[PDB]
Amino acid sequence: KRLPLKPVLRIDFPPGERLGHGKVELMQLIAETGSISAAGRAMDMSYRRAWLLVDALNHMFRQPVICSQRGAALTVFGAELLERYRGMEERMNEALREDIDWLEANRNPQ
Amino acid sequence: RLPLKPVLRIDFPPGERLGHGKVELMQLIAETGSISAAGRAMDMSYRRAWLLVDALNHMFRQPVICSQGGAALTVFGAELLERYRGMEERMNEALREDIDWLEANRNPQ
Repeated sequence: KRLPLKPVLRIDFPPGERLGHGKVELMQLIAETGSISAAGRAMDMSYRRAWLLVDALNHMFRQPVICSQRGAALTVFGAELLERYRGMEERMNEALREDIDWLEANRNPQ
Repeated sequence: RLPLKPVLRIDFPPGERLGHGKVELMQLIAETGSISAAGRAMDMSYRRAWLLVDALNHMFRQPVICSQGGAALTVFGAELLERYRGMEERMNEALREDIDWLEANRNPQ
């Protein structure tokens, strides 16, 4: 047995930016641990590199995505962004289902 | 001003992926007729380009690229590439309302 074929989504924010697995995982991990340093640790990166992803997220949109507290959290908007990316993933999977079947039939068994 | 754009990659567990690098490589083989010209276009060594070709020719039940120097897509390969373009369109259409919501919340800057 191996795992199924799986589409993965990223969205380009031209010119400089992206929203994909790395920023979504950070967001999910902030929702779960309440900590930027913990999320960075989980993802095997320095606090600097993690914090720069946070900083990117807080300048990509009209509202902040992550905020401090008494020490981090998703804002109302951040939670909305995360749910909408999850929905996009679901919608993409639905749309590509037949294409995946064709890839799967054509995939080398080994 | 530039538009948000969803991008597709497909995981081939374990360890493999079909995304922008391999698709760009297929598209370049089609346009140039050679692996080496395609590697140069992507700014990678021939060796790296040849390993992408080799990975593609082992992901599926038949080869994607064949020697034509020279190289071309096989009929299956040309269909794979057309299929990925179809998947991109299908994804763009399914995500259209979502991309709009992203555009509306985007930083004016």
